[PDB]
Amino acid sequence: PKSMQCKVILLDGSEYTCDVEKRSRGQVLFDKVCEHLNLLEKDYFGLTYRDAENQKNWLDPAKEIKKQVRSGAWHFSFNVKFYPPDPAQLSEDITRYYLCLQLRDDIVSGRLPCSFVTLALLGSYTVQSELGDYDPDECGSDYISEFRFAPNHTKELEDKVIELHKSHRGMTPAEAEMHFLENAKKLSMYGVDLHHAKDSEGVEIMLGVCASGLLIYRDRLRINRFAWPKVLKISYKRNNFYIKIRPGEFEQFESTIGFKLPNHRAAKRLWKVCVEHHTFFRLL
Ligand SMILES: CC(=O)N[C@H]1CNc2ccccc2C1
Repeated sequence: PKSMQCKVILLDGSEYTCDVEKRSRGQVLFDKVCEHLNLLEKDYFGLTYRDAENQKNWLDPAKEIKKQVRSGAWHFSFNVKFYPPDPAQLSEDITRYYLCLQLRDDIVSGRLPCSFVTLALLGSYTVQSELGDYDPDECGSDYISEFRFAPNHTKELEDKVIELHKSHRGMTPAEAEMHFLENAKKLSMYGVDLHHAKDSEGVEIMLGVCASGLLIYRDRLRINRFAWPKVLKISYKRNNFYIKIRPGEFEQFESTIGFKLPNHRAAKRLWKVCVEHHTFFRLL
């Protein structure tokens, strides 16, 4: 029985290596990673892999690994797939912990934009969770944390992290992680998967996929939002992605909004992430 070596980048930046039978479905490798992580609330998470153009793709747990990675290396990342709108509802602290690690990467990467004060407040909870109570002995007036807090670090941000860290004395890691999530969950780009697209007139937009629905970012004055209930049907054809928007009460016909994606694969990817969010958040 021939087995392939899999390498998984974990959310703490460490590598997990295992073997699966070469005809294995994605669920087989995912179950192994989740057992390694002691993760029970697995529904929020998945494995990603990068293709030739270094684009992210979700490993479909129902399909053969080999038919997805195809010509590529069996190299994956462990990631949050469905960001819970209310992380307090999750049953386990260890679930909230992995969600925190994902969000820390969302912030440092700049996928999740954040004000100065929110960067410092999130960083202060991470430090409280990881080092415990503030200790002056470690930090002088010139202190810079090993922790990455932001896409661009400044001495002013490092100082503000410490000032807020002083206020969290006696906070346990679980408690600091819950405060982290209560702040992060309110950010306008929390849990938003962004896709480059063009509208029916060729104007560059972004489409955002999240728990609540689909967002169309046209300009800073113009953001269209379609709550999942308002979306009757999703489709792709060639490089195009279409959504069928319910008629208002007393209207005869649904409206259709079409978008141009860069290529056929980018249209299919957007379609599948929309279908998965629609199913998940319809049941949650
Ligand atoms: C205050 C607000 O606009 N809340 C939700 C409502 N609806 C909605 C629909 C699609 C994507 C995101 C959202 C955010």
